[PDB]
Amino acid sequence: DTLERVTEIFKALGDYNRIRIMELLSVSEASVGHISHQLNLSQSNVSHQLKLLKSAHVVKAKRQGQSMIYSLDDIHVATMLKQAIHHANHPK
Amino acid sequence: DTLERVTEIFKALGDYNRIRIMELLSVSEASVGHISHQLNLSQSNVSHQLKLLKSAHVVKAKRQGQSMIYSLDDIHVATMLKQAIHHANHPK
Ligand SMILES: [Cl-]
Ligand SMILES: [Cl-]
Ligand SMILES: [Zn+2]
Ligand SMILES: [Zn+2]
Ligand SMILES: [Zn+2]
Ligand SMILES: [Zn+2]
Repeated sequence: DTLERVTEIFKALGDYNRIRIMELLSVSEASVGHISHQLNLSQSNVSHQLKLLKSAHVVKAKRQGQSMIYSLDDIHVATMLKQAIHHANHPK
Repeated sequence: DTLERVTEIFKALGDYNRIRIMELLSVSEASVGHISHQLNLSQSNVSHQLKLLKSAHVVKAKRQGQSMIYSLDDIHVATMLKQAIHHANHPK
């Protein structure tokens, strides 16, 4: 089950726009409106992707005022992404 | 391009058997024969998955005697996987 859950985590990340969303969130937590604005994605699209990411426990949301603010779920997720980005960058 | 490459990395990991292969390799570097034996996967299957993993630079291979020995590409990959496994395990 552990490895099946890990599989689900990686499957959730296997998408360019979701990676763009994750990366933006690694810079700062954000509302849907802000994510859409920053990434030139529609709010309906962003909401759909976040639902998917949230189901896979890679992003979380908290309520500020009456708005949901999204962030990477926790440090493990942040570390996974930062290490992956770095890995993609260095010479092979 | 960086984020497209990261996308390709995560897409490569989005599979249960490939995760099982990665996890085994995190324990110890291994030949195809050994991976197949340990995971109850066929050698032809294992070879196919490794080609895919290698193309995505998540595993590497070195020659010992006249056999190829596979390992996780490097520490970033190891860290990504270990942090993901841990994330999957802890309470949500
Ligand atoms: Cl869009
Ligand atoms: Cl098989
Ligand atoms: Zn922890
Ligand atoms: Zn690396
Ligand atoms: Zn490094
Ligand atoms: Zn975690």
